[PDB]
Amino acid sequence: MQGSRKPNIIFIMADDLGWGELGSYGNTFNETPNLDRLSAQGMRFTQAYAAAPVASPTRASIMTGQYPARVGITDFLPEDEKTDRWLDPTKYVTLNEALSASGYHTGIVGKWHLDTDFKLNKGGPKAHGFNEVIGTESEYIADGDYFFPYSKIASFDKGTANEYLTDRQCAEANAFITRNREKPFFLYLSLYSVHTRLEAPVQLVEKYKQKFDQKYGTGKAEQFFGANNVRHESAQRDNPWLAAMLESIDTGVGGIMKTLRETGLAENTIIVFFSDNGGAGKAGNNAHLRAGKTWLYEGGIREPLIVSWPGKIKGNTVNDNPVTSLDFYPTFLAAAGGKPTGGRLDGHNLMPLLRGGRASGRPLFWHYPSETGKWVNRMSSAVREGNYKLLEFYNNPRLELYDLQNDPSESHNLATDRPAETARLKKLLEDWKKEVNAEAPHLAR
Amino acid sequence: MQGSRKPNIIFIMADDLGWGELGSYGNTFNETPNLDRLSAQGMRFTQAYAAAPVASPTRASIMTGQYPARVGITDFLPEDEKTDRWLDPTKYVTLNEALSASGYHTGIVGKWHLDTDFKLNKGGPKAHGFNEVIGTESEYIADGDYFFPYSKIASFDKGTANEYLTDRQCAEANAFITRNREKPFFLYLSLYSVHTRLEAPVQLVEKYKQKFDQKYGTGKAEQFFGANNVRHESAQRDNPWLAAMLESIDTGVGGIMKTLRETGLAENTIIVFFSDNGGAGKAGNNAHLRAGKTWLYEGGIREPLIVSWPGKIKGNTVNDNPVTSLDFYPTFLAAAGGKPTGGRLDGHNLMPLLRGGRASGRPLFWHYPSETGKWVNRMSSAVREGNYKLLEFYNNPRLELYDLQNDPSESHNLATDRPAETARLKKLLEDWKKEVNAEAPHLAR
Ligand SMILES: [Ca+2]
Ligand SMILES: [Ca+2]
Ligand SMILES: [Cl-]
Ligand SMILES: [Cl-]
Ligand code: NA
Ligand code: NA
Ligand code: NA
Ligand code: NA
Ligand code: NA
Ligand code: NA
Repeated sequence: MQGSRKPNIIFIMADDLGWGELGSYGNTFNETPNLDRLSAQGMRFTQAYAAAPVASPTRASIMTGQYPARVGITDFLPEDEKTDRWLDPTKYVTLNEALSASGYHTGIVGKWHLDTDFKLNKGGPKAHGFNEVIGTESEYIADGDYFFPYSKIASFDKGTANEYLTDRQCAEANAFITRNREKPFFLYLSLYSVHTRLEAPVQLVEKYKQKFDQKYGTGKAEQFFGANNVRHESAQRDNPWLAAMLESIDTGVGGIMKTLRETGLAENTIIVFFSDNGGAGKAGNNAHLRAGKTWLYEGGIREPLIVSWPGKIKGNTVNDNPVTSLDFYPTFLAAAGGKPTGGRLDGHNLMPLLRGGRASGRPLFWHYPSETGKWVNRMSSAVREGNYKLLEFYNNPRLELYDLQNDPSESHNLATDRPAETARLKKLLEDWKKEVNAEAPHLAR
Repeated sequence: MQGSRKPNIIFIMADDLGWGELGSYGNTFNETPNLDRLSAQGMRFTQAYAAAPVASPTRASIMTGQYPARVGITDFLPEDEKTDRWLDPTKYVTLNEALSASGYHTGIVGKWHLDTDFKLNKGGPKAHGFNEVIGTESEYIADGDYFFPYSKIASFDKGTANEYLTDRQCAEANAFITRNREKPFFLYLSLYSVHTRLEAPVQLVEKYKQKFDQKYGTGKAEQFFGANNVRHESAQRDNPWLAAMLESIDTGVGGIMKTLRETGLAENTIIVFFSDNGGAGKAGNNAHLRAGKTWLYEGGIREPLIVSWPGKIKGNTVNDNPVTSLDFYPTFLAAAGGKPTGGRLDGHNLMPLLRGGRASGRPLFWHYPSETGKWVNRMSSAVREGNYKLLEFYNNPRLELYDLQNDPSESHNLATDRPAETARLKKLLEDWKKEVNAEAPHLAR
């Protein structure tokens, strides 16, 4: 039946995918032709942030629209016996429920990581009200399992011989789109890829190993990524396993884009591609950015962000205004014609910015006390306002100030040379840490 | 040269050895004939405690004579990047320095676990003043390496093909005894065994596998401890790998006892055998005691304790008075004719008790906030006074009270039925936690 309907929202999030990985973000080794077509059909953000530098807190920021420091989940949820933390459906109106109240059918395909108690699982996605819960984790994901039968995903009881998980999750996405084509839907495609341990179909791995040898020389893939390298990790850039994993994601994104075109949903569907945190050490490519996952340096929090809404968002646009994972909740509620129902939202609606509007500066905040990883040298808090970023570190206590426009690699600390700017941002950070009751870092006495 | 000399002190400590493992503690599967001879030549303690339920804090209690909660090391030291904690030689007069000031030459053979920074290692045993430092760890021990070349022990640069670590450490003990026979010595024999991952010489493993099949039936060692069981762990009691590991320790203890007899040092040497914490889950045997390593239940803190001093300590005695790892510092200083030099000691000299004296009751305390393991259900504090033990748990907050004489397995909580005793011990525990500035547990908000 033809007639206007609220737009579908498809939120595709990769796990641990670095800012330097996509073709449109400058990578020449990986191949991401479908995501580069999505970029050509939409708006590419160069200064998009996860609200945390590890998995669970960024997922919490997306589902609650609140600072991870305010939620009290600032680090990943470990196995059940190592935490008492979980996201409680009675404490938050989650993004899926806000969209349900605005007329949407909701689904999650994949990773939740907001509850690691599987005995009761009172904070799993079904408990949060998702209408469809497809291949979510049934035990602690840990280093993962990417081939059927999926040891961490009991609910995928059926599958083909040696099926690859990214391919399964993308097929489930297309099927969800087809089953729900007559009504507004929200689909959270929460990929397990590219989380370690790296694993990809053999023929994709051999493709990128041959490409690596063409780039670096004969026998070099075997030299750096042979039998003896069990995790397929190294300090070497261009990771054939990551490239293979990313090709599977990219092909799956192409299948979703094709499904939208075939079902005649492409004109009335918003497609977002994002990542939950920065590239992982020894696996991921954060380009010139400093460090990666576990750090509040730019490499750990800067993420790929493509938003497409054909005919509403100008294609092949590049937006450098800073945005974060907190902004999806209000943006999607605006697209859905909904309004907050008393719940606090810590981000901002980007629909006016996506439509070509102007961006007012606002401060952005992070807090990483590393409650789970215990990474004492990474424990830090940060504020960005305009081009300046201030980090406070707790072990070796000190402030670091970067001008990210002139120093995007955070190689030249300005805190001593710009003491007034340092103090101005320090005051914003101190005030914010009070507002959110920021958890103290786990250090000695 | 003949003439009286202060007694030698040999402190032999197994890693993660359970109360239920030794022959003299009732085990009929393992074979510990040399340690059972040591028991027949000395005093066996049935109610001996580690001051903590994991490695580093108990080692801190021994070297400083202070409560782990007062030191601020109540959980194991993880890898360097996960901690800022270490034992500082400028904060404590350690037991080796107190004995050096009383005329002893000192040595450590083996595990330290009081500093995991190997870049500088300002808290390693050499920095603490040990005269000889033999085969201590040069990197984070983690799941260990028991065959030469020892991946965690660079300083054992020389060794025989496939040498086993327990055999090396016991040979180094005998050689240390022989080299220093003319003067008083303190030897800290800090074994890496029986820490997981379990590993023992093949012919010892096959001996205990055949013994397991005789006990349990044909093919049962292969059934429970075959190729498919990589860590050699199970819920099954009688672990052939643990039995093999313990035979190597026992044979080594016999070699030390023989070396003392041959060098004519046996009459003037105090030999202690102890363990740093309770048996490990799926590996160790804590007999009827509750739980094990990581818990403040009796299985995690009750340890084997044999003390021999021929002609001073009556042989084949059994002492049921409670004693802890805090008591070694004052006991050894009394044996050495030394006196504390301003340093606080939290235990008590047992020399009068070892000589046949009477034991006054005193309260004993534990604090386990699990700063490193993050084991939320194990987080607890405890006080024992007389036969009563009170535990306070922080997750699922509650008090548990046990009468350990009538309920040594801690199977019948009395806290509701004996409210006045519960309150009396609760007050001692609250006062103690204040005295030592007990670290709060790592829980949610
Ligand atoms: Ca992640
Ligand atoms: Ca231990
Ligand atoms: Cl537990
Ligand atoms: Cl680090
Ligand atoms: Na839990
Ligand atoms: Na809710
Ligand atoms: Na599998
Ligand atoms: Na460290
Ligand atoms: Na000292
Ligand atoms: Na080795």
